[PDB]
Order: sequence, then C-alpha cells, then structure tokens
Amino acid sequence: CYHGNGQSYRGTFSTTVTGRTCQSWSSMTPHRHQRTPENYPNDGLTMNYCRNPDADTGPWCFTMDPSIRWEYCALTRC
Ligand SMILES: O=S(=O)(Nc1cnn(C2CCNCC2)c1)c1cc(Cl)ccc1F
Ligand SMILES: [Cl-]
Repeated sequence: CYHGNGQSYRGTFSTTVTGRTCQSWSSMTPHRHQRTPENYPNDGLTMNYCRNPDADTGPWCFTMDPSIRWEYCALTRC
C-alpha cells in the first residue's frame, strides 16, 4: 500500500487499475511526455514503476496502450 497521496511511494508495482502495463518513465513510446527522470531526477521515476510525482492522489503511470495516456495503478492507500 501507499501512504497519503502516494507521492512517497517507491514500490515496484507497474500495473494499472484496468490491468494495463505502465510505460517506462524514460520512454517516449507510446506516449511522448515530459515526466521523465531526466526532468524529475528525485521522484523515483525508475523503470516503469507506479509513481505519484505530480501530487495526484495516488500512484499512476503512462500506459503501454497508445489510446490511454495514463491511469492510476491498482494499489490501495495504507
Ligand atoms: O508529460 S505530462 O506529465 N503528461 C500528462 C498528461 N496528463 N497527465 C496526468 C498524469 C496524472 N496526474 C495528472 C496529470 C500527465 C505533462 C504534464 C504537463 Cl503539466 C503538461 C504537459 C504534459 F504532457
Ligand atoms: Cl508510500
């Protein structure tokens, strides 16, 4: 589980609520985005792990589905 809004989550879960797979933060495929570990070196944007780097309300990720830019991950708040 994650604490609070999930900003501090550093777990290795990488699956969305609909069962889709998280895109890697450093990847621009399928989604070209700017929430990269280059840009945000201190938000734990490792591999494709679920993260909340932008003060959303739970960890999320860009998805490997070109039609769905991002989703929340299948995680619960502690
Ligand atoms: O690369 S992104 O982070 N893409 C993006 C679009 N929606 N989201 C949501 C992710 C979950 N938290 C709410 C924003 C992220 C992004 C952020 C901003 Cl401020 C502007 C453009 C942009 F491309
Ligand atoms: Cl946490």
